[PDB]
Amino acid sequence: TLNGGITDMLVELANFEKNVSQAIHKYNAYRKAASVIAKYPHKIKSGAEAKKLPGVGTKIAEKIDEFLATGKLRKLEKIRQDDTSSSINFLTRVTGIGPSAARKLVDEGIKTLEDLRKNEDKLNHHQRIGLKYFEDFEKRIPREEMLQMQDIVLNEVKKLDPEYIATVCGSFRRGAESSGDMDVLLTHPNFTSESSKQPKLLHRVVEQLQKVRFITDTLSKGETKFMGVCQLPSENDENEYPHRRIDIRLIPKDQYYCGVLYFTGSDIFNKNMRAHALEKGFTINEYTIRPLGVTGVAGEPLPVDSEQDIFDYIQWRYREPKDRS
DNA sequence: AGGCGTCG
DNA sequence: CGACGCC
Ligand SMILES: Cc1cn([C@H]2C[C@H](O)[C@@H](COP(=O)(O)OP(=O)(O)CP(=O)(O)O)O2)c(=O)[nH]c1=O
Ligand SMILES: [Cr+3]
Repeated sequence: TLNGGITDMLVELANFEKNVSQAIHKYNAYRKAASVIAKYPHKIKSGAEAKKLPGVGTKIAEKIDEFLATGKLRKLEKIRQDDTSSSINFLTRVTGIGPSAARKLVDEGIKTLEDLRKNEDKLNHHQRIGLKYFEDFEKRIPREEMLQMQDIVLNEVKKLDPEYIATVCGSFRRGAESSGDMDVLLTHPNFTSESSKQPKLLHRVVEQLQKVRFITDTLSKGETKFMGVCQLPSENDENEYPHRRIDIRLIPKDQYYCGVLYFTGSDIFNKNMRAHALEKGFTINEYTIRPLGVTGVAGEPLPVDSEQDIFDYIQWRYREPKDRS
């Protein structure tokens, strides 16, 4: 990295403006600038040089100026010392606990994991499971464990019904050496635009994975989406593998491509691509890609027979899953 | 960007 | 329903 310290600084300032202050704009800004700066070809030597960059104005230039001057930033240093801040920020690491919740738990004297482990009566189910697996939900999933996971999901999926098409998208499809959470797309001939929404098509799969005791817990659970916890079998006389996070989405059969596009790419990549959609008078959704009208309102979706087709609609160059970050 | 599912 | 927290 060339300006690592300034990007690192601005991002730390970003989390703080979200998790602690909940000033979305002051978080988006430190975010926008951090990227505009990671791109910048030369080493930044001053605040004004950097202010010429779009996405960085006077309050960010000032902090850059102080960071170059002194090898640090006071505001960052104080923030790191403030107990209520490091507390609030840390509770966010628990899945289920976001900005507001972390704040109340801190406001009420709950700050640590153990404190939380002594006050489960305040957490909801999701926050509780998160608290239950705070250490395991941290560890990254190697590329091989994801394969073994995919093996169990894929196998059992057909065992129930052969007409099921499962695709472990997310970071895995992109070719990552490790993964945060196993994202699996699912589709079936009974689910279509013309259908009337089948809640059993996903439930059937979950109960089957639960029966085999792969999916242990259940965070979210609905018709299309399922957020939960899964786990690989403990081969006799070996330490059981960590409990991972697993999302399962049920995309209509005739809208599959919108599904894999969305579920694969990248959060940021989707942000950029979907933004470019409106740029071309289109609206990319994970079910359909319908063009924005001659004034705003989007009409009927444009048929798609490949991710490729989607990239073509927005006059954009196709990005093979691996270059979506 | 854009949406699903939960809590009260 | 709106806010949340998440993907
Ligand atoms: C986090 C996030 C994700 N996605 C999309 C792109 C993601 O690949 C997919 C689900 O995200 P997730 O499985 O949490 O991340 P991953 O990209 O699969 C990276 P990791 O392996 O850390 O989960 O939906 C979004 O559209 N918006 C978001 O805010
Ligand atoms: Cr993932």
